[PDB]
Amino acid sequence: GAMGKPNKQIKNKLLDDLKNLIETANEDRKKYEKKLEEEPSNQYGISIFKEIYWVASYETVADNTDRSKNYRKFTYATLNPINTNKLANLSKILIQSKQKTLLFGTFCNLGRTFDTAINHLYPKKDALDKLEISNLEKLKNSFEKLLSMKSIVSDMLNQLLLDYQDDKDSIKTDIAKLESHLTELYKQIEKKSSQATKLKNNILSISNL
Ligand SMILES: *SC[C@H](NC(=O)CC[C@H](N)C(=O)O)C(=O)NCC(=O)O
Repeated sequence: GAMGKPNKQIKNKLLDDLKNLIETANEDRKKYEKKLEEEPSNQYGISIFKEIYWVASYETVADNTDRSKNYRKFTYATLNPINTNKLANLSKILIQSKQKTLLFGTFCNLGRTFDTAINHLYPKKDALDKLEISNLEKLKNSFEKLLSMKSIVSDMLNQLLLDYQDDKDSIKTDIAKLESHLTELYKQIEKKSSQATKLKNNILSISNL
C-alpha cells in the first residue's frame, strides 16, 4: 500500500547529483589549469594584468610569480567558458572600467572560491555517504548554487561582448554609457562573488571529511 513517502533513495539521488556536480566542476578546473599551463606570452591579450599591482609593490599580476600565476588562473576559472580568442576584445572593453582593479579582483576571488570548493570535494567524492542526509542536502545545494554563480558571471561577461558588438544602449559609441554600464556590471559581479564566499564556507563547514 498505502501512499508511502523513502530515505535511502532520497540519499542516493543527492549522492549521485553530488558526484556529477563534482565531476563537472573538476573538468572545469582541469580546463583552467590547462589554460594557465598553456598561457601565451601575451596572456591571451589580457593586457589589464600588466596594469594591476600587488599592494605595495611594482610586481604586476602579469609577472611570473606563484601569487601572480594563481591570480591569473583564478581569473581564467571565471572567464573559462568564453572562447579564448575573444579575451583580447573583453580586455579592450574592460580597460575603460573605472573599477578594473576591483573587477579583476572579483574575477580572481570567484575563481579561487570555486577552486577551493572543488579542491576540497574532489578527493571525497566517494566518502560523501558519511554525511548526515540533511547537511548532504545543504552541501549539494550550496555546491550547485556555487557552480551556478560562476556560470552566471561567465554569461554576463560573454554578454558584455555581444552588447558592445551591437551597441546595446549606445555603449559602443558613447563612452560615458559604457562606463556606467561597466560600473553596474561590477556591482553585480561583486555581489555574486560575496555570495560565492558564503556558499564556499557553507560547503567547508559541513563537509569535514
Ligand atoms: S583571488 C585571491 C587573492 N587576491 C584577491 O582576490 C584580491 C585581488 C585584488 N583585490 C584585485 O586585483 O582587485 C590572492 O591572490 N591571494 C593570494 C595571496 O598571496 O594572498
